[PDB]
Amino acid sequence: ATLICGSIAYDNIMTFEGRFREHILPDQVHLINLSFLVPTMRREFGGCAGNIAYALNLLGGDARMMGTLGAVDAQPYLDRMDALGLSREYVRVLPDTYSAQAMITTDLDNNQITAFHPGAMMQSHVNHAGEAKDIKLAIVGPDGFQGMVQHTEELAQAGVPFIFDPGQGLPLFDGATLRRSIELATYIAVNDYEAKLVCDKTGWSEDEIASRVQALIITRGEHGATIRHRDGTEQIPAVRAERVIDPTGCGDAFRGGLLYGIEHGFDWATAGRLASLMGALKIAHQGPQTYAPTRAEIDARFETAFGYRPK
Amino acid sequence: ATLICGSIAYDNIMTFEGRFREHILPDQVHLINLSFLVPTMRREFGGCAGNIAYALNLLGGDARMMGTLGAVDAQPYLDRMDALGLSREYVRVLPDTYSAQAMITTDLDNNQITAFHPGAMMQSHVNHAGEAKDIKLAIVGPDGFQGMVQHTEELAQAGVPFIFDPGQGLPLFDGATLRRSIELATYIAVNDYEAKLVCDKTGWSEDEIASRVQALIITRGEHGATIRHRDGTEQIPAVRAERVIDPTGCGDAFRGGLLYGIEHGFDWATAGRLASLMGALKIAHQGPQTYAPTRAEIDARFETAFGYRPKGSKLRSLEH
Ligand SMILES: Nc1ncnc2c1ncn2[C@@H]1O[C@H](COP(=O)(O)OP(=O)(O)O)[C@@H](O)[C@H]1O
Ligand SMILES: Nc1ncnc2c1ncn2[C@@H]1O[C@H](COP(=O)(O)OP(=O)(O)O)[C@@H](O)[C@H]1O
Ligand SMILES: NC(=O)c1ncn([C@@H]2O[C@H](CO)[C@@H](O)[C@H]2O)c1O
Ligand SMILES: NC(=O)c1ncn([C@@H]2O[C@H](CO)[C@@H](O)[C@H]2O)c1O
Ligand code: NA
Ligand code: NA
Repeated sequence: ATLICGSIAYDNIMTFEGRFREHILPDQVHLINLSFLVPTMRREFGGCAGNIAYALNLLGGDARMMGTLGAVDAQPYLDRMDALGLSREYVRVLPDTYSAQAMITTDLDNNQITAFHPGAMMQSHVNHAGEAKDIKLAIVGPDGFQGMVQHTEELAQAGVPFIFDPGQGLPLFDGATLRRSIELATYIAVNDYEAKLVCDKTGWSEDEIASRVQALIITRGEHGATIRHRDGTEQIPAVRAERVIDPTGCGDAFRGGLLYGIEHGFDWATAGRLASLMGALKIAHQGPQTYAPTRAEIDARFETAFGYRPK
Repeated sequence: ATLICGSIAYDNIMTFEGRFREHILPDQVHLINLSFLVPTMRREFGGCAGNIAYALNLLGGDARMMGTLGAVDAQPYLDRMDALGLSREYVRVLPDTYSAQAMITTDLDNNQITAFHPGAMMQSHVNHAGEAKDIKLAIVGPDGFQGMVQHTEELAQAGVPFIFDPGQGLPLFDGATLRRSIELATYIAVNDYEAKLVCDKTGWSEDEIASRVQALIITRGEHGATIRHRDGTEQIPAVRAERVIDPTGCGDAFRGGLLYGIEHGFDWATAGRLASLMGALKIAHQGPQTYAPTRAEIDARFETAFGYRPKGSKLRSLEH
């Protein structure tokens, strides 16, 4: 199975149908004022572990989410996991606690400015990755700080290959803790903005990071992604989206495709392309888990986009 | 009585403790990513009409809010208006509807990115400003677009002097409706970002806008403001804030002080300084309306900041 460690959250996403870049005026005192009209609030199922597991499950992989929810309002998510066939083995529900909630203000370029209400996520460390069983691959995504570090240490001690995915949790790390996490990790995945923040906080160049992992995966929105190794790089093209509606969750859809490819022994070019396709499927729908292709549809779309079938 | 036309809303304010300028990376495909901790969601009383009226009410003015609320969740705001002595005369409540809700992300530089769910605000044009009685002064601020345009037409035709504050409503305007609104307006009040957008959309220079109103007022955050009128330009200083907690609503607090000064025949220098003071008292507290200086405290702080007592002139004051 693949262990997916990270936040499990309800999202309130406000997507500007536009680009904040077109609205910044650095020569004025105020850089940006923008008010945009949105529809009625829809609470979405989200969280990085929710999102990555949803994607891996769409592909037919065996996704085991490890994260904490709050008993006050966990039930709709637990019912959804059961409906989707997502194991709740490592989903811990904490009495008298609220689930994490994200208020995400964003645009069509995935410039997410998020106000996060952590709730139960603050106690995510009560789950220990070292207590999970029969795990062949893992990811450690944004979560409570203690939990992220503890998951990294326990997976490394067991020798389980894992992607370190610090994402929104990057502020929680200092240089020394970030360096150690990258030394421990088998792979690191970040978007291009976060990759710059990781280089600044560690002091390492991208080449130096690539000397300390099997792969440094940097996603670049509409421009695709790069997969960097100590001895070469794969450029992964984007798939043209059917429509660009909401990029929130694109990286997590991408990580679920990547995880499936690594588990199934795809080469990096092919694992990266599957990941890219999942990101393009996601962006065509509002909310991180609204896209719902069947496995047959994903296979067809991969052939259409890339001119071959994986293996 | 001063008619305050604009949104009436509940605000959810998410304060980034920093400056967006320090986190923009234009060379990346993602310009900015932030994720910051916030406490439990708490709705604050907001909307431009609520904020401006609250400021005018703190000064002892007679503020008449004109706007729409939704019955499902209007009651806390109605009860608050009653507690404060704000007339509900022109506050219309729509059945089976939610009130406007703003989800506002701020930084410390007073940058705002707001997702706005209009709710009852979509029907703001059901109130007609030209029908309000014995109004001596008005402001038209951000609101449902049809309401904003309608209020401007009606106030101009009734001959009521009014400030035009397109504010966050600017995206809804085109050049033609924006130029028309400015032609009709007695004064325009904007922050500098908005002032740039007005010049861009109208095709007018600040000079050209200034020629079509009695005063063009441009606020510049902690740098203060300018008031351009017939005879000159007032450079209005900021008042040093006791602390900076939340800039949301600083321009509205400023507009309340400006409206009080215009009503009472303050000179522009003095009306501007009162407005500037209200902006500073507001930023020291979370929410657009939680600052609650007594009227004596306002006068004492004006004296400390500026060295004189803020007074007006009956001859220059407004009558209905
Ligand atoms: N506009 C887009 N068109 C097509 N695919 C996209 C687009 N935006 C993102 N994707 C796919 O999703 C991946 C992850 O998106 P990105 O925005 O980099 O991630 P994150 O969500 O972590 O910021 C991209 O590498 C790309 O494959
Ligand atoms: N940091 C500050 N310190 C002191 N006064 C401030 C500060 N920020 C704003 N103000 C006062 O509030 C007024 C309006 O703020 P501004 O940010 O221009 O408006 P808006 O809220 O409309 O964007 C300023 O002209 C100033 O008088
Ligand atoms: N941990 C954090 O600070 C954080 N901020 C946003 N998120 C989640 O990030 C996902 C988007 O990639 C959303 O579903 C959110 O719930 C987070 O986990
Ligand atoms: N009309 C709009 O698009 C809009 N956007 C924000 N606001 C209000 O603007 C006030 C701050 O000036 C807040 O209290 C918000 O309710 C608005 O009225
Ligand atoms: Na490593
Ligand atoms: Na005019």
